[PDB]
Amino acid sequence: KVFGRCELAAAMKRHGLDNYRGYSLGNWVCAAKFESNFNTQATNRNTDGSTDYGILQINSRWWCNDGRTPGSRNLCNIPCSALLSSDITASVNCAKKIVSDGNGMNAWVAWRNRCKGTDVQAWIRGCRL
Ligand SMILES: [Cl-]
Ligand code: NI
Repeated sequence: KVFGRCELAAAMKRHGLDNYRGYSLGNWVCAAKFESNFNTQATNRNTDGSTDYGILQINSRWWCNDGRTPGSRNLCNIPCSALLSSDITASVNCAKKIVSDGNGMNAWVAWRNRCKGTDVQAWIRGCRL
């Protein structure tokens, strides 16, 4: 599924991401835009052999099992394919674990490089939330 900006903002809010660990909703929408272009089916292979999955590009080395990443820890206890669903629940639940892991949203390279320190609440402007 390819979400619209406001549609995704609303779904993320309903799943409790607004101000989760102090990160306002715009941060999450911005991260999703630059990680996946709002596409739940996005996948990208990394140089180390792991793969990133879904709207928030969650990595198979640590967070989910894709059956081809040796030494995967599968900390979210889910197959990576679950992160590609039109229903973002599994992605949100896993992301909550990631952002609680110490480095906050810096875990997402696109967030650090393209969202951090910008006016992220532009991402939710005009939305009926
Ligand atoms: Cl933080
Ligand atoms: Ni990545």
